[PDB]
Amino acid sequence: WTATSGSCKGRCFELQEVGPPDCRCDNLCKSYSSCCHDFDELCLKTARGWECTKDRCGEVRNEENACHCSEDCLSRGDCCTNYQVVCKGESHWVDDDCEEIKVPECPAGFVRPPLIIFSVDGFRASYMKKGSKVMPNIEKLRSCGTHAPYMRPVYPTKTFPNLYTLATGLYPESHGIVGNSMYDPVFDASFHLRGREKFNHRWWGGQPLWITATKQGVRAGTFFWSVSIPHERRILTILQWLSLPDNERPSVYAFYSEQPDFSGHKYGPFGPEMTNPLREIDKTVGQLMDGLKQLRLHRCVNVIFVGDHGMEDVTCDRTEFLSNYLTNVDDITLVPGTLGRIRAKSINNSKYDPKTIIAALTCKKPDQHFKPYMKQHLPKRLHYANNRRIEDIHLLVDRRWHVARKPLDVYKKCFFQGDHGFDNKVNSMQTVFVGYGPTFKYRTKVPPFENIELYNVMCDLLGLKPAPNNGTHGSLNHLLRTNTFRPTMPDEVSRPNYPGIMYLQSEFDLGCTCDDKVENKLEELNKRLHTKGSTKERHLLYGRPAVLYRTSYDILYHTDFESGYSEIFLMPLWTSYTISKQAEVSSIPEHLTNCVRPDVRVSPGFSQNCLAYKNDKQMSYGFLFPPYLSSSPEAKYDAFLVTNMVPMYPAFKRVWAYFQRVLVKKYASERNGVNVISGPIFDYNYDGLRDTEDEIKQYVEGSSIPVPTHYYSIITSCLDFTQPADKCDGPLSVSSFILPHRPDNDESCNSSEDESKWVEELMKMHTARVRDIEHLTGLDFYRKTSRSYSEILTLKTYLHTYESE
Ligand SMILES: *[C@@H]1O[C@H](CO)[C@@H](O[C@@H]2O[C@H](CO)[C@@H](O[C@@H]3O[C@H](CO[C@H]4O[C@H](CO)[C@@H](O)[C@H](O[C@H]5O[C@H](CO)[C@@H](O)[C@H](O)[C@@H]5O[C@H]5O[C@H](CO)[C@@H](O)[C@H](O)[C@@H]5O)[C@@H]4O)[C@@H](O)[C@H](O[C@H]4O[C@H](CO)[C@@H](O)[C@H](O)[C@@H]4O[C@H]4O[C@H](CO)[C@@H](O)[C@H](O)[C@@H]4O)[C@@H]3O)[C@H](O)[C@H]2NC(C)=O)[C@H](O)[C@H]1NC(C)=O
Ligand SMILES: Cc1nnn(Cc2cc(C(F)(F)F)ccc2CCC(=O)N2CCC(S(=O)(=O)c3ccc(S(N)(=O)=O)cc3F)CC2)n1
Ligand SMILES: [Ca+2]
Ligand SMILES: [K+]
Ligand code: NA
Ligand SMILES: [Zn+2]
Repeated sequence: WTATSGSCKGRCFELQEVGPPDCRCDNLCKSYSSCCHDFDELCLKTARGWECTKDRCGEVRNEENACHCSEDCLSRGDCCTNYQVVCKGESHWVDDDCEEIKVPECPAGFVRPPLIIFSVDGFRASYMKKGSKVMPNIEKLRSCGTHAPYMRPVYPTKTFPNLYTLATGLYPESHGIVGNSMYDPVFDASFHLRGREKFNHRWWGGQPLWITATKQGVRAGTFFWSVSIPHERRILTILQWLSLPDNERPSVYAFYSEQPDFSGHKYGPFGPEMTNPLREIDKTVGQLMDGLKQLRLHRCVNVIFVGDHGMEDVTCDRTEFLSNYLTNVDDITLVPGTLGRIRAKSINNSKYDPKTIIAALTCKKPDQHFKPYMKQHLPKRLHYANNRRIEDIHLLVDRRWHVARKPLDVYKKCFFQGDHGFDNKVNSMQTVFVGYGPTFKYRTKVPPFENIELYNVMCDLLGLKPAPNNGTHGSLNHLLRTNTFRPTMPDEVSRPNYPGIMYLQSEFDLGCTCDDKVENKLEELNKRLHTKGSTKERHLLYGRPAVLYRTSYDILYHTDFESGYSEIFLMPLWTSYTISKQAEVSSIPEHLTNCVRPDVRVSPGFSQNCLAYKNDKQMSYGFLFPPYLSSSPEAKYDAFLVTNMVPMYPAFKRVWAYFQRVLVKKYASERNGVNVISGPIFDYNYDGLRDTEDEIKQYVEGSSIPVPTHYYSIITSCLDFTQPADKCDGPLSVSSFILPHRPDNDESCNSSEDESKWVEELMKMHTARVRDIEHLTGLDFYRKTSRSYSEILTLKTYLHTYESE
């Protein structure tokens, strides 16, 4: 109930939202059909348009007017944004040659520079280039401020998950808003774009920026706007609040535009009709900048211009239908469109089996424009599994395509020419970021970065402590003039043992054979030092990784590689080695094919054994340091140590071998040496975090050898490729992957062909940031470099996407 007979006199766009049944006057009141009778008259004034004209100068204040040209207006805060241009001989902000803003130039009474966040739905990153002639104010911001060529959204690339990620620094699995549509099985509640359930606070986790400020004594303007409040009014309100007294005036503000998203759905991202909506958005930016200039705040306030996702060409005729794959199509519910989520239509139906459904959806047509996944098998970079609102079955759809349940759904709900929601690495989904103001750099380009990082920077700009989040705080210090956050490296929890030779060959009862009994004081000392770490400086370029949990491990030195061996997990947590540009691949010799040698530094009881691999008909093994790349035939024996052995399904061995035997050498040629650090990952509960001993769901038949869910590699080299990896003076260059450790290759539709026609494509799909790998392993890399720690953090968050420019 709304007893809508209160008034809105003196309450227009109130910041404290009042309780039912008192009628409201806030910027969300319309949305909830709850405004006071008089809200349109008193708060949605439109008389005389939005611009002063010569005749209006010095007029008599008339309260019915939308915005004022009377003399008194500036103090009251309610001038038309163009008043001084028209009435007082001044220039538009856009026509002034831009000047460095070395310090905040604010009125007295201002305790910090305020932040204004100007967010625009569906503002594709290529619009900054392709629409620059029609967008002069945004063009000024970008070139005079700090800007990235693009900003990476989160998956799925939809409006709600992305705006709430910007607000929280959380992945959608962690903040709760995993779609524009959602079913929560715990509540038995659905969440939709239309309707009222999206207003319940039980959907919205984390701590968004506005609460973070409020909780820490910093006042926030309300971020949300009802769709019917025109843009010119939203701007006027923000300029009004900025004119408020020091103890009431908010320090943070948000503007939202529904364009260009709304039109690009109708006409496609580059439709000829899209020029006008870009013209309007720019003009809205110009009004704001002229307004701030009038209040002498244009060189005080930090402005952020950011989008939520981009936009792709998609039409009705490019729709895949589950009805052409499944006989049983009426027993499933599908969340459709540019992604696919499948659950049982009725949970009473016990015949429902996701495994059978995935099978019926797996490489059935030659050019299939979607791929089905158990959510735990989705690329770990999407971070889209750990939430009960994400259905066990997922369809990643090809860019440009839709999935629907049946034809009737597409022609009984062609209209749309553009859509979004695809994989967050697709170019057409990339969006924008510009920062402008005293706390941001001048005329600076920054590399591409993820929107999960912004929450922290917005806290840094307002002097707030961030709530815990998925940002890596300090990875974006290179955007800022000052207020940088200066983090320290996490302290190492477990320190490594360095075991020597303590065990005799005959103590080991492994079932492991090896034809190695092939016997001097030059070479006997030579290889002891190798076993003491004389080549570590060759293979451990950036320090050893710190283990940030409590565990028991040993550092093992060898000629060609170094490893940190886990006594709890009976295999390495990490293995480091350097291949130079000049290096050679050799075969495995025949005397060694199925050879495994005991490691005399590591007890039998902390070692794997070949008999378990023999007895496990499903499982086989591989090596982390590839025997293929050993330096010399004496050194190749070291690669066959039981402590370099890991469990590998045969299916995945085709992948591993291809990477180990072909790709590493290629990268070493292309990049002028590479450092490589590889290991296993265990994420049986798909939280993207390192599993403990007791979360491991699978061991090799009849042993304590745990089975990885994935395998990672971090490939590092010099950014200036003229210097080789082992001798690099400047910034570094990295690419990493987290490959799923799967018993078949159903994920790769060309997998019956030669590995050169599919493996490199699989790796690309499972590209990763070093920081993803850190969370999953409980390690911290790049501890000892000449580089600054903020530059290392930036490097750690980097993702190699394999998309063209
Ligand atoms: C991305 O960044 C985020 C932000 O930090 C990371 O997420 C965190 O991960 C932490 C570790 O997994 C997790 O810490 C846990 O907190 C539990 C209490 O949580 C409540 O309070 C916090 C703080 O205010 C709040 O933020 C939480 O909000 C979650 O839940 C609500 C549901 O109402 C959602 O609205 C909200 O979106 C959020 O959901 C998300 O997180 C939860 C996990 O907490 C997921 O389940 C959801 O799917 C979703 O992703 C909560 O309201 C606390 O219970 C945990 O402690 C258990 O385990 C420890 C082991 O050390 C043990 O000591 C405790 O006793 C306890 O176990 C007991 O309870 C168990 C269940 O009954 C039982 O199994 C045991 O036997 C015991 O009885 C734990 O400390 C933290 O909450 C989340 N935060 C968020 C916001 O998600 C995320 O990891 C980052 N991602 C990456 C890749 O790095
Ligand atoms: C979604 C979402 N998540 N966070 N935002 C705010 C936002 C953030 C950031 C930015 F960039 F800074 F983070 C910038 C800008 C915004 C404003 C977004 C906006 O104005 N709209 C239109 C109205 C819809 S709504 O009507 O569906 C709606 C949803 C939730 C809530 S609640 N329960 O949390 O109060 C009430 C509500 F009215 C949401 C999108 N929107
Ligand atoms: Ca885990
Ligand atoms: K086997
Ligand atoms: Na296949
Ligand atoms: Zn949209």
